[PDB]
Amino acid sequence: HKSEIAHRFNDLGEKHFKGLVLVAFSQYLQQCPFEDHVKLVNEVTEFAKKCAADESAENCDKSLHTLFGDKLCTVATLRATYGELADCCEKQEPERNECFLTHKDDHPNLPKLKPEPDAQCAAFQEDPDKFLGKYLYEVARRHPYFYGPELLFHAEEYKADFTECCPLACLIPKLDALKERILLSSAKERLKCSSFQNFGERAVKAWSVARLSQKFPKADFAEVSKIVTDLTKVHKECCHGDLLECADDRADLAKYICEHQDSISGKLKACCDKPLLQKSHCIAEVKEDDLPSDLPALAADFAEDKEICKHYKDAKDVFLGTFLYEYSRRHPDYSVSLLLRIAKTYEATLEKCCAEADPPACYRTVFDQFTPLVEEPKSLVKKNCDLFEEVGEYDFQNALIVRYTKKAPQVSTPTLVEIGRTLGKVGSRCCKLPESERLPCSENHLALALNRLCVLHEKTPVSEKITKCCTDSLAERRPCFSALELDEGYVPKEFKAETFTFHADICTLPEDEKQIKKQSALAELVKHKPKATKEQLKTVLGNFSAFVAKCCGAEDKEACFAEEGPKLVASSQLALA
Ligand SMILES: [Zn+2]
Ligand SMILES: [Zn+2]
Ligand SMILES: [Zn+2]
Ligand SMILES: [Zn+2]
Ligand SMILES: [Zn+2]
Ligand SMILES: [Zn+2]
Ligand SMILES: [Zn+2]
Ligand SMILES: [Zn+2]
Ligand SMILES: [Zn+2]
Ligand SMILES: [Zn+2]
Ligand SMILES: [Zn+2]
Repeated sequence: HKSEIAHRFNDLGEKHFKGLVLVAFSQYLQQCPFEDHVKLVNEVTEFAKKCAADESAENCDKSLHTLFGDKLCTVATLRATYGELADCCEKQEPERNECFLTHKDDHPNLPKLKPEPDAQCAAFQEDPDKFLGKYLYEVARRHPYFYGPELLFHAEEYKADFTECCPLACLIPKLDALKERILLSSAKERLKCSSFQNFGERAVKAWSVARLSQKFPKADFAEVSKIVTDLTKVHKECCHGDLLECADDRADLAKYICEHQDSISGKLKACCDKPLLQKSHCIAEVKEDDLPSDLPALAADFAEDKEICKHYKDAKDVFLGTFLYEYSRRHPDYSVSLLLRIAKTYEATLEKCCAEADPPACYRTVFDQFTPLVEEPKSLVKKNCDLFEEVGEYDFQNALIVRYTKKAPQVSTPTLVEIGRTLGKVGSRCCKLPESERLPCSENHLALALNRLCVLHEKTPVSEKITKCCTDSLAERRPCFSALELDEGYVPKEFKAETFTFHADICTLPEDEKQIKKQSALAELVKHKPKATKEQLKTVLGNFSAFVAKCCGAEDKEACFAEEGPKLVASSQLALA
């Protein structure tokens, strides 16, 4: 390609090209106002058009990283607003880009995007482009690793919502639903980027082999391998800020899947007769195909063949990749990480056994090594769903907050509350599902919440136990966290009465925000009395809840808090001994 920018502009079209460039700049530079970005986008886009007209024109042959980085490095008030990035701007490519990537903020702490129906409907109708641009901008800076094409898809849902409703109780629940999809989608992609960063491309491929084999059990190993190879490149590119290349390659992949859908899956038909953005999205979210009737017996190949040790030495990556493909397509009832743990156990067995005198007798029972690995997460999910269904989301979240605060009492209270609340919503999502889909739902979603915690820990490390669980092994991460008990080396956080002291401000809050305040106090209760049982803590929190409900129902709210509060604060400590 004579001009890469021209090529991507021609492939993607202007609207998508501008959208993706806006996303990319909003993620690299998270604090800049919407005007600093829009101007940069418009200027970049004008240059692309010029280059599309004449690819020999000066600067058109430069790399995307060079052009985009140079643009970012012109931004007004760079050192004051983006101290670390200004340092990156002294470098050449690709060092500069790598510097930009190293400095993306996963916890930027900006205001919650609260919907104002009247104000936004008014801004939408006067200038939709600006309004929809703003949505891309607001979400991108909040979620710096958000999948670029996915955000454009979600912007179009945002548009349909405002197009439908504006001509305001229509609008609020539509945006609530969309926000949950943004949260989930953001968490899924961040896991992919986190996997590249912390474990590498092999780990992302193995994860993808397992997942895609589950989704497309009809497809042969060549087809799955093909799709995994291409999908891994798409994510590598999107995770490293190469959003034009990422979008273009995602579009080509969707086309290939759809051209070969009879070979791949019967569920793709609904997806494949749609527009480019919608198509790629439906495929990424597609449900698992029905099991084929001709799935092969695996014992003969992987347990009983006499030349297995030779296979493992001569064509290791293919023998193991094939096993993972075969075992995964057969087990849609397993979580992805379980499948990965199974694959690692299979590999370790063929190392151990082949170094013995008589290997066949050794590796013959290899499938029986999987049994305890399957039973552990099955029991965990049964136990957590039993609790959820008994006590409901709020108390379930509370139990998880206690559980995780005991494991990592050095973690910040907002982080512990966030993660406990997220973990508890997994119950609501997964426990009601058909019984065979609970395990994959529960563990896969758990992987997302644990990765969020790990990502926050990269920025703000407080705990060696957390470091170990986050960095030792991607497949073993959930069981590593599950095996943590009360950190015995923790010295209890000192008592501050005011931490547990409530005031009449709580009464005006929305329900979820009242809960967060009480849940924060719950975390703090555990930090000061780490040996207190979950049953002690539930009772103490019950008493706090009753006290809040009483004084919020009072004629004089603050006199109630001022009278009743200090007694409850002192007595509650005696209950936690
Ligand atoms: Zn090229
Ligand atoms: Zn597009
Ligand atoms: Zn500026
Ligand atoms: Zn968000
Ligand atoms: Zn989505
Ligand atoms: Zn993807
Ligand atoms: Zn790149
Ligand atoms: Zn053989
Ligand atoms: Zn799910
Ligand atoms: Zn207060
Ligand atoms: Zn409440």
